[PDB]
Amino acid sequence: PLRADAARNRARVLEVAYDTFAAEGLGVPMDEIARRAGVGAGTVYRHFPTKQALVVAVAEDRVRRIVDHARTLLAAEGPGEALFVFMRDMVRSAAADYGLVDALVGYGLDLEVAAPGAEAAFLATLGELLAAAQRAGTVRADVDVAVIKALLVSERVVRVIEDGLRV
Repeated sequence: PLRADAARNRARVLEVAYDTFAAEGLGVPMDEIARRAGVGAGTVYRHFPTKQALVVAVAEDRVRRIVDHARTLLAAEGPGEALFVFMRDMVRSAAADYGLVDALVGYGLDLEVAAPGAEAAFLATLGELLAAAQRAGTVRADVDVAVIKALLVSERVVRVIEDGLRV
């Protein structure tokens, strides 16, 4: 119950910090991060004793969120279409995840150092969506996840890719 308050509180903070990292960066004080999350500063600090620790906790969370998104998509859209939705969603979310990398950069940190397993998780994720879609017969059999990985006016460029990906 107080467990669940904490769980709500830190998820609130992470999502606000994600948005703050995306748009403004590391210039925004923890206090204002605290304020936008509807929570006090010492609480942020109790989970996140420093700013880089917030940055790394946002990085892990976002990686986990991308992995959960893919599975929700497989459920919601089906094996046939989930890869296409996922790739479009990664595209849409590029500006945000830009601001997160930059933040991870300001601290001399990488994704695979802050969120260990990240590389592998993303790969295995793309891997399952591609296998599912090849199985469903919507995507060409002669493509591997390394090619999907590489593929990841803009909307026109994305449609050629999708159309060249279909069977």
